[PDB]
Amino acid sequence: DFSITQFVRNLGLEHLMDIFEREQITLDVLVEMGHKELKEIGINAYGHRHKLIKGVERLISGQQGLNPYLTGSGTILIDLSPDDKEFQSVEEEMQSTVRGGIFNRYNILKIQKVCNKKLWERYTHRRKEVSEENHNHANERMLFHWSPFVNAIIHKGFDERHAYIGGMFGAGIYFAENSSKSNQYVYCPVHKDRSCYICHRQLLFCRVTLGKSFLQFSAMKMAHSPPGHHSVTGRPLAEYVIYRGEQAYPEYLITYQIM
Amino acid sequence: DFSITQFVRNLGLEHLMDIFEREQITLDVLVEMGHKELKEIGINAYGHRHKLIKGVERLISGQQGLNPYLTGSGTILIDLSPDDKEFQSVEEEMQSTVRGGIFNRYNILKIQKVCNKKLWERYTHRRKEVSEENHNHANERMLFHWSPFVNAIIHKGFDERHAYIGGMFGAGIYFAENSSKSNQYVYCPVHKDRSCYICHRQLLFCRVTLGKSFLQFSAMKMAHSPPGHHSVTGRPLAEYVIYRGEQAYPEYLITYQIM
Amino acid sequence: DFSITQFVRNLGLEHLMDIFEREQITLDVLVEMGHKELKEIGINAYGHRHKLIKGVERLISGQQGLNPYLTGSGTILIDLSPDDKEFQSVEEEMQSTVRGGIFNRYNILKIQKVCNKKLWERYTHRRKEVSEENHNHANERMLFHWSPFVNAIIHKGFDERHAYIGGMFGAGIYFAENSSKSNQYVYCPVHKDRSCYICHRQLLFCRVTLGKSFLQFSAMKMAHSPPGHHSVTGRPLAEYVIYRGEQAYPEYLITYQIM
Amino acid sequence: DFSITQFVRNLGLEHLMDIFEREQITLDVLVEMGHKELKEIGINAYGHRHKLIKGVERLISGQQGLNPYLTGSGTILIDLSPDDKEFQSVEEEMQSTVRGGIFNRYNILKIQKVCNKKLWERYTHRRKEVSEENHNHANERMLFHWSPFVNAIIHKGFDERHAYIGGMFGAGIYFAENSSKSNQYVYCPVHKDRSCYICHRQLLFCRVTLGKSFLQFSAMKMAHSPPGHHSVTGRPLAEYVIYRGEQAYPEYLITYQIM
Amino acid sequence: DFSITQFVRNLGLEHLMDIFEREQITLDVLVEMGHKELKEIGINAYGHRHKLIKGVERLISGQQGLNPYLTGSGTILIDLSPDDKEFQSVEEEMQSTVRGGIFNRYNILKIQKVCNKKLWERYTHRRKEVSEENHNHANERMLFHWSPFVNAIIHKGFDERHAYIGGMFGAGIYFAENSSKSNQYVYCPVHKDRSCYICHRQLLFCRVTLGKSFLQFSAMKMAHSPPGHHSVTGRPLAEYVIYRGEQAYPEYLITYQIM
Amino acid sequence: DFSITQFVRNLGLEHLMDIFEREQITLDVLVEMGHKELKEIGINAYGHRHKLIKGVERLISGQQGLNPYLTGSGTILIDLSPDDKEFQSVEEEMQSTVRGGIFNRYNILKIQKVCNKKLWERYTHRRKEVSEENHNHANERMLFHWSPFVNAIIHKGFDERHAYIGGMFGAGIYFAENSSKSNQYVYCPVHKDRSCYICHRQLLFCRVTLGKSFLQFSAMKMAHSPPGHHSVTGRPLAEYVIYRGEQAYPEYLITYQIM
Amino acid sequence: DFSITQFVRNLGLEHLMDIFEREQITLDVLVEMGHKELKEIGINAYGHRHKLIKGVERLISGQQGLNPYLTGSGTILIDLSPDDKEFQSVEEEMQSTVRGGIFNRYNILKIQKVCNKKLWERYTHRRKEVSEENHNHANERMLFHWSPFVNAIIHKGFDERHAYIGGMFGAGIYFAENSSKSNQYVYCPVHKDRSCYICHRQLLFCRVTLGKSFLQFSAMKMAHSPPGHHSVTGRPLAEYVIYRGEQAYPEYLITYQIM
Ligand SMILES: [Zn+2]
Ligand SMILES: [Zn+2]
Ligand SMILES: [Zn+2]
Ligand SMILES: [Zn+2]
Ligand SMILES: [Zn+2]
Ligand SMILES: [Zn+2]
Ligand SMILES: [Zn+2]
Repeated sequence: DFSITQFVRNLGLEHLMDIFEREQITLDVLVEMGHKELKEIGINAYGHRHKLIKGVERLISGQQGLNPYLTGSGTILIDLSPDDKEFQSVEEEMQSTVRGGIFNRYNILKIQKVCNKKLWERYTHRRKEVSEENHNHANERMLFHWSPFVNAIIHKGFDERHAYIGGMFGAGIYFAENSSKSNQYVYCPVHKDRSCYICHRQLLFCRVTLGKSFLQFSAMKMAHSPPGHHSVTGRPLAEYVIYRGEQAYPEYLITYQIM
Repeated sequence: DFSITQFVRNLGLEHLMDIFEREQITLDVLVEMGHKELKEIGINAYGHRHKLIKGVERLISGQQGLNPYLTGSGTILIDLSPDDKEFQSVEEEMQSTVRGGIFNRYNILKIQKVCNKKLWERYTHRRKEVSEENHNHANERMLFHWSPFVNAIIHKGFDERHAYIGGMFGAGIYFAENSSKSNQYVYCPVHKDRSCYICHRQLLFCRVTLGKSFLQFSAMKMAHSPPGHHSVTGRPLAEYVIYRGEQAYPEYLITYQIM
Repeated sequence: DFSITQFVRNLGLEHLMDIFEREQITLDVLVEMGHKELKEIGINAYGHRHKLIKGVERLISGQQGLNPYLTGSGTILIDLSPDDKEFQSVEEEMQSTVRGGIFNRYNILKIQKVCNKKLWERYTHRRKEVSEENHNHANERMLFHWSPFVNAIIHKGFDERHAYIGGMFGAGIYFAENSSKSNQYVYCPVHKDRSCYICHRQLLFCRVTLGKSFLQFSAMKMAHSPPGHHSVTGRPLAEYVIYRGEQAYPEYLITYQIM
Repeated sequence: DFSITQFVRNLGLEHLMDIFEREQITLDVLVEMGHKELKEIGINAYGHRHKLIKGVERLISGQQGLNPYLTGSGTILIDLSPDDKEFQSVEEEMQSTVRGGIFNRYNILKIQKVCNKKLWERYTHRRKEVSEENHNHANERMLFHWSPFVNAIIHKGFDERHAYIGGMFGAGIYFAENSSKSNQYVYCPVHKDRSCYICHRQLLFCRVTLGKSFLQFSAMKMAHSPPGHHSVTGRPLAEYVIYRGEQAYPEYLITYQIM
Repeated sequence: DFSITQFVRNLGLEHLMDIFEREQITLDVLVEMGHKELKEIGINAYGHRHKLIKGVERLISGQQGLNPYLTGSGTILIDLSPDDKEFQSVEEEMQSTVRGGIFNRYNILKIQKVCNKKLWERYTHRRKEVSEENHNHANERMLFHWSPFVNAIIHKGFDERHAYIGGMFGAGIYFAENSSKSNQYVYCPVHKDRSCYICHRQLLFCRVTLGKSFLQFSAMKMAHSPPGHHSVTGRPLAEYVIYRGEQAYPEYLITYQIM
Repeated sequence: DFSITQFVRNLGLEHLMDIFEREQITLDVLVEMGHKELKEIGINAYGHRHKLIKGVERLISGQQGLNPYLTGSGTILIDLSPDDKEFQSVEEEMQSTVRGGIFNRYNILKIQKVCNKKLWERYTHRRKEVSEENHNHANERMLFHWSPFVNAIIHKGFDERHAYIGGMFGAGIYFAENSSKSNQYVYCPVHKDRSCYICHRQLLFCRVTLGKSFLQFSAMKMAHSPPGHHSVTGRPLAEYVIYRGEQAYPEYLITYQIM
Repeated sequence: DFSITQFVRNLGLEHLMDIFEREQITLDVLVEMGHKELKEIGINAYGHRHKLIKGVERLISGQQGLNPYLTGSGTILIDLSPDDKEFQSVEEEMQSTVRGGIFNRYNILKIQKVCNKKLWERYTHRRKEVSEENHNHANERMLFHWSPFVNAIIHKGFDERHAYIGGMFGAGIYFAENSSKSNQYVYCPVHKDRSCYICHRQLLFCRVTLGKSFLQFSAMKMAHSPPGHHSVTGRPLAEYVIYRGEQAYPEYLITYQIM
């Protein structure tokens, strides 16, 4: 990194750059190193470590409005083995909750676990808000979901700006307690069959914060939630609608086939 | 205490007993003091602090099977002001969820928040177990409850040994989503009137972990949950049954009158 | 309070209750007192202060999921004197920005400054999110606003669930750069005159975070912001629309008359 | 004040309002009172003082971006007696520096000392900047000045936006070392006599930071100071020009007549 | 350093010079070292640490007019990865704002982030001034900028002394909302072609405080801002002019080619 | 020290001398230690600390006429780096202000900053006197100076007893606005050439308080300043004369060669 | 102490003896402690502190004729470093004032400063008396002195009962303006040589109050000072005589050798 070269040159310690080069220390690494970490890599003199730590302070906290802290954020898909207890529980939900296609079961090919730090922080913050409003009860449920935007949810999170405008209950994000109600939404690319039996179809088994849900029995077209409520529970097979993207987390990614 | 007198006498430091007497240091206090806390109260010599700390170690860790660490645990009822948002949320649930007596609403007198450390630890541990079993979803809901043992639940927690043996779905602990379904269970002490409009009734608004619930539509006399399931959801107004005492937490205590 | 009585009784220190009574120490106060504050009120024994602090820890942190910390949050309206520089600046904006009624100026009666803590925290958190998305630029402006919910905005903040459904650019919150464009939205209660010259009108001069705005030149019915954008800028006098309530803060409350 | 009424009502201490009313405590006064100041006015319970201090903190520091701290800023003109040493020194400068009218001396009526906190802070900050640039030397001199904006300078300070556009050395602020060079700029209101011997003329004896001055000998039209320099020194009787308003302070206000 | 040798010799502690030599303690380091920092490097005797701390006090605070505290001030250019969200946002602005050359897009080679402590401090101080004047509104926008003095801005900040005297709205610093409006100002060094497709052009994406802007529609030649205003917004593609260098901060440095 | 042994022996606390020996506490150190500083070094008993503090009081204040407080006074020369802004400013003055030898520029070897506490106190006290006399204007300027006594000014300050008795304007201390006028006064030690191009000639860049200066155009032989005036400004290249040593401070020490 | 045990036992507060024992509080310490000091050491009850303070009052003030207040009085010799300014001044006097042995200079070994409180109080009281007599002029000088009683003067002050009865001007105390006249009075112990060049001779450089001195030119045998005069000045090298011991103070103690 050339950032650390300029930093060290500005401090006047450009004779430490051989050490910083051989230890592959970058600025984003040097920010989080104290006296112990700096002495481990061979900065023995106290004066040099004092200078480096003060210079890091007068960059991180001295330019807070600049936010110079530009520090590996991404999604990690942790595949589950078919003999794992979590795999069996998710499969049990996926199958037993069946109630489109002419199927009676599914062929679970793989189940993966979505792990994103930033989306988890967003979800937990909104969960805390909803909890504080709803007498310390988030009313959290695990529901299925399909939308054309699946490869993008597991990377950028749910987005209400990509809403399902043409829906029964308005421009929200639609979750189904039954896996059938969610794979009815799918679509076929290659084989023109609607009920294709060789289709590699993907489903999300998300983690939804409902809070105070508005029990609705007819159809409406809400753009946002009704006042005082955080979600919509519509029975025209119940289906749940949220209007804030940060209020659901993509928990699992299920790949399966009609069978 | 006379315990600290024996302890200090055994260590041979019986000249520190004026310090320990004026600072009201007891054994259950001395156990949790290090070098810093012991120097704050005026044990300046390093040898004395070393002796005290070693003697505490050779009592807490040296007799781990004795469990000599006998250290105040109790319920603290925190009254919620009627202008607080949590009070209004619980009241909204209490009222709007109605669907015995010839009433249409309630006269909420006071809502208190139950705070017990030990019961919370039990509940959270069982919640972790149920979560691990149920693919990391506790399936936690807030449901009402009435029982003859109300002043005992808020002090010792729910007990399945005090089960509703003569119940529709067996010997469990019965929770209702509707407040009316729960105050139908009450009983009048002073008046003979069943619908006493001046009765001080108490209701629990608990926090119940259901896990994988068994959807049951008829009556049965289960002693424990059906295999593979953590609770029973019976719709003969839905009513929920748990067969483990540690799987619910008494959250709020509502005192009210029929109105 | 009776909560502190139970707490102190559980610790076994019920002889400190005269101190806690004459100094009007409650639980919400006792939570934030350390050794120093506890000795200031006359708890001289180290054992007693240790016991109180440990008992507070084993209630605040030991039951963190309970959130037992129930601690005066509300709106404080700070009247600005007409000789103040801020009053003159807001008045200059209000007047010079005019471009309904047959008026040319206003009769500014009073300008107040809305001061809420919780709403400010919400606004600043959303500002941080929008800034991180928009290359560290919130794109913040103050714009005028009128809505039937004015005495409710200054107390509970902007709410998109109270959206202007029948608006030009959809169900958002409409802000106008011109004071006239916003006082055209008003409505007379007592007089039948639309242009009542003796009407006490209220106008909000709010602080709005636009982020990356969508320049739209026609009318559409956005339920939420267009993908990738945080607001809508409409020029059918430009008018700005946000679709998230936490993305504006009610800054000033202006009371005026047509003149 | 009503702001303090709302504040105290929010804290729940509205029974202290009689104390706050008889002692005329406002919010801008309550902000700067600690435990001892609050006990001096009769708030004896520690809990109440703790509540007030925490509430003030959660308003001053908890809304720092709001800047709710709206706290007697103005100019105080302190008249100097003619027998004072400072009056004599300023008079000696005024007279001896003569070198329009056909006069030889002045009739000094009164000399006043301008005292403003805000303008002094501005001037000292710019002085620090100029000193740091110019090897810790501000190069500060006391020079005379006349402008149509004299009753405005002593209240709002010097302003380069009110520049002398039609000047010899550009759009700056022109100061002269000789008093005659500065009273040549005056204008006659009542009498038509340009050399009116009964005119109540006002002159400023300011305090100017010249920094690194650009020695010029011909006329030019600098919009701003030349690069690397903080002022212009022109000798076409030398006259000094500054292009920053915050780089001079109105020190004395001299009223006199031609004589 | 030889300064610390004289300092320690004057205090009479010249036997500590081997410690100060092996730890590379210089005066600028010793100034910021207290009791714990001085005991870390092995100054165990209390008398010596007392002497050193007192001598540093009687040098830093005892000669405040000298400002002897001469203490890594410089610019650090932090290169952004093309896959970072901030890079994509700045590139989106750069491209989408196009409306010289015969181009339709740009070829962004690299984007760097300018980080200077002193320039940030200046910018934030002037931002606070402008905010206090303009009813707590800096009116901050990010605009593009090209000037012959680009390699000097990122190191010394904007300077109105290097103004654009030959400009349409006077001698100010010209910023453009559109990137094309700002690269129309460029100039070709090596090729005679003005529209060279192989030229490395640098553009600044600055952070400009506008405050209260004077909407002007014709041309004029202000040297400084119109009275009561902090900037000029001139629409003859709108262009913005500031007359104070401290009122914009170079946020990004964009290197690109025409494509 | 042996003074502290006598002091502690007189107090009767000679059992604390091992502590005072290991911590190298001397009398000049013990004078400045209170209760907390005495407890930090292990004087735990209140009686002993009380005795020590009272004995120190009855030694410093009880013998004020003796002035027994004999406490690191000396000059600290702080070298300036050639890339520093202050170095460049002093160099710019030194070069640009030239107008003996046949040279045109100087070769600046090194610039040092003179830091003496006592001389600064003397200079600032006389500055305050001169300011009070001259209507709160010290009329401070930085001018060059050469004298045979250069290594003595930086250590003992300017002295009018070492006056230039054979001067044009009398027995004063002659400062020059131009560096050439000041280096004409030098003298050659090694080489016989008076214009030796390899001589390390030293110069002072002082900080003089001129106050109210007497403009003289001819020669005179003043022993002291003319009545009512604090200095003499002579133009027979203007040269400034002060007749009081404490009215200038040696700010920098410039070492250079003719080039 | 045992006095404090009796005192506290008489007050009836013998349960405070552990505090008074661990804090090493003695009677001479307890006399000077008020409410603040008594609370700092852990006497929290107001009754106990009131009793202690009243008992101390009824012992110090209630028995004033007893003078029970028997409270570190002694001489503290402070050695001066040979590089100190005061050392150099005293040495300059010591050497330059020469005008027995055949020497020309001295070899100053060490100079010490005598610091006694009681002797200083005596000397200053007599100085004030003599000042009041002699129109507010003590006529104080610093003169040399040798007497067989030097180690006794520095501890008990000058004494006219040890008068030089065999003197030229009577039974007074003889001081000399020249060090030579004072070291002619010496005597050799180890070597038989009166002019022993390796003899450690001690001389006093006192601080004598002469008041109104009687100029004498012949010898006489005054037992006391002549009427109306406070001292005798004799020029038979002038020598000064005082007849009251409290009218001089032994300031420095000079140890030297003939050289
Ligand atoms: Zn297919
Ligand atoms: Zn009843
Ligand atoms: Zn009306
Ligand atoms: Zn007139
Ligand atoms: Zn090219
Ligand atoms: Zn030479
Ligand atoms: Zn001998």
